[PDB]
This record gives sequence, structure tokens and C-alpha cells, in this order.
Amino acid sequence: VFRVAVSSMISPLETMKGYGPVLSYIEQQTGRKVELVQRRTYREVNELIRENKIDLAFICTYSFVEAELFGARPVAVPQVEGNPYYQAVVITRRDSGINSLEELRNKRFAFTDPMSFSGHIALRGELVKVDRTPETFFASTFYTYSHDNSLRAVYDGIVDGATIDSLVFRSSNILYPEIGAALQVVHVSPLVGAPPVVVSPGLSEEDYQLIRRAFLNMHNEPLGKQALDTLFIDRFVMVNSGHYDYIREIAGKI
Repeated sequence: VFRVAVSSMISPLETMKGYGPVLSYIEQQTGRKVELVQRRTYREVNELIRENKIDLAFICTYSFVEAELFGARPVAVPQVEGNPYYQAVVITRRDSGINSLEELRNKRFAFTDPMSFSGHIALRGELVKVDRTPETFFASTFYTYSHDNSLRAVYDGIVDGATIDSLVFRSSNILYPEIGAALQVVHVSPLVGAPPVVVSPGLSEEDYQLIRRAFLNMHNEPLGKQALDTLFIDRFVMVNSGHYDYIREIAGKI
């Protein structure tokens, strides 16, 4: 059995963003039955990696900075439009009159996960530049544990702004154009490496190279092309650990 972790509340069987085809692709290329190990939080997935209780994990860029240090091996990173990188985007409603990050002072704000770069840490980094924290900058904050629920909260006026994954913003705009069309990007983070795929510290060199071959060749296999459509990405390319140095920089400055 091949244990694959995700930090996501999206079902693999979801009509719109169901990533079941990714699991089917891994089954075909490994010859192993895939077991999905789904958790709400990044912390839970990183603990499973630390304790060598899974084989393969889809983790966030901040999670990767920690996971690298307890021996998680990088497999691949998604590429969209030639770019294996992404950024945090700060989103408001176009009709809000809130047109910049400064205009979100004393407003209600949404984060995703305490360990999310694009959903939390990137914005903590922007506020260091004006010598503030979220707690002293915004009227209130909240963790949604969902980029899509953060988007829906901005759309509904529940919060005035949210920080989300540039790639989820892109995929949301394709699937749910009604949410996006009402929304504007008022601020963006610096560029960082895209969320990487890793294998556990314990997986064999044989199995690693097999999984690395499978991800880097996914765009060449018909079932792989189907899996890339469910993930809204062009292909997987090799990880460059240097592409997460901005996150290591912010981390050092809490």
C-alpha cells in the first residue's frame, strides 16, 4: 500500500476539483494500491512526514522549509505557464472601496492555515515592512483552512480581505468565474517556489526515483494529462530548494 497525504478538505471525488485521477496515475506508475491520508491542517501532514507514516505528500512551501530539515525528499513542483513559482495575492471585492493593503488597516481579514505561506506567512512578512503584526494591523483575523472558503468569505462580505494562493485564485476563476469577477488583487507577495511534492524520509532510493520519474513524466502519459487537468497545472518539474529562500528569510524574522 502507498500512503499519499494531502492537507485539503477537498474530496478526491469532488465534481469540480476532485484529484482522484492523480491517485489513479500514482497507482498505474507505482503498481501499488494508493491510500489517501487526508488532513485539515498542514501541521498534521508534517507530523506524518516527520514520523515516516506516509510515503508521498503534497505540502505547502512553508511546510516544505520545515519538512526538508527532517529529511523529506523533494519529488517535483507544479509548473503553470512556464513558471514553477507562485505568490500570495491579497483579494478584496471590487465594490468594497478597499483598493490596497494599507486600506485593510482595521478591517476583517481571512487567513487559511497558520503554516500556509500564501494563506498566512507571506502577509505576516508584508506587515514586518510597516512594523506591524496582523493582530495590531487588522480589526480581526480568522483561519478558514481553505483558499476557496477565504475567497467565498471576501465574496460574501464576511471579511474585507483575504490572502490566498495565486494558483487557487487562477483555478477558482476558471471553475467559479462569479466569485472571481467581483474580486480584485490589491497586493502580491514576492515570488516563491510552487507547493512541492515530497516523499517520506524512509522511502527507498529505488521507490524515490520511480515516483520522481512518474511526476516529471506525468505530462507525457494520458492518465497523467487527465491528473494535470484536475490540478489545473501544465506539468511537474524538478524542485529548486533555493526558490524557498524568501520563506526562510521571513521565518528567521517570525
